[PDB]
Amino acid sequence: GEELFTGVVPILVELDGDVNGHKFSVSGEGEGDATYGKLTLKFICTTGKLPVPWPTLVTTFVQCFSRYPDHMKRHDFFKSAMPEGYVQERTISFKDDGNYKTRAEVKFEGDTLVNRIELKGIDFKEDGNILGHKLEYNYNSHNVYITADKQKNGIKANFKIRHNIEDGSVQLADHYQQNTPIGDGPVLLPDNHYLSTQSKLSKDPNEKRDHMVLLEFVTAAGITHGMDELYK
Repeated sequence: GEELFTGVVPILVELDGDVNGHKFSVSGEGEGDATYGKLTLKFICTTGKLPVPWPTLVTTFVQCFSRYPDHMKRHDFFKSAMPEGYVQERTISFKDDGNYKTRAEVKFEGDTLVNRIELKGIDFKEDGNILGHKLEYNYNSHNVYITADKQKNGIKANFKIRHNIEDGSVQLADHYQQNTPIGDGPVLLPDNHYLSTQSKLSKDPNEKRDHMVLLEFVTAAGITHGMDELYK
């Protein structure tokens, strides 16, 4: 399970979306190195111009690449579900605007880790920050808290992403997330903890299609009192 992530793993991301009548598709490719919690991914809109801002799709576009420190090995649900994979479902509610409903399956196809996503967008304002592309092209860091879900054999998370807006304000995107294994093999159900994420957005100067370059680092954290005792 975890042994599938000891080296660099090629990643493929595929999303099909429909946001207020606008149908679109995105393909992403890169690689993950879970030993450093490092993701390098480049996304291309294969249907033309993206109808929503790129930053709003960052969370939707593979937490199995998070760095789980050795003392937290027993809490890494995402890798324990591999190679069969897990389903990741989200609702993302944008304050004073519409919402996304996403469903993804993340699993290995051979050596490639594949994230296949369906996105539906509803009730957006045609003049709002999303459909109006009024978000800044950047991304803040966040701590995502993970909890187990015994009765559904998986985990859940909820967190509020802060998106910077052109006019100086901040647009909150409230995420509710649920992950469940695809396989029937047992998986690690974690103790409460969090994932510390940082993301940098950039552009490829040679890319003519609408696109996003993403560099991301994720580390699991929060289980500390045991280690701290060693240094008293």
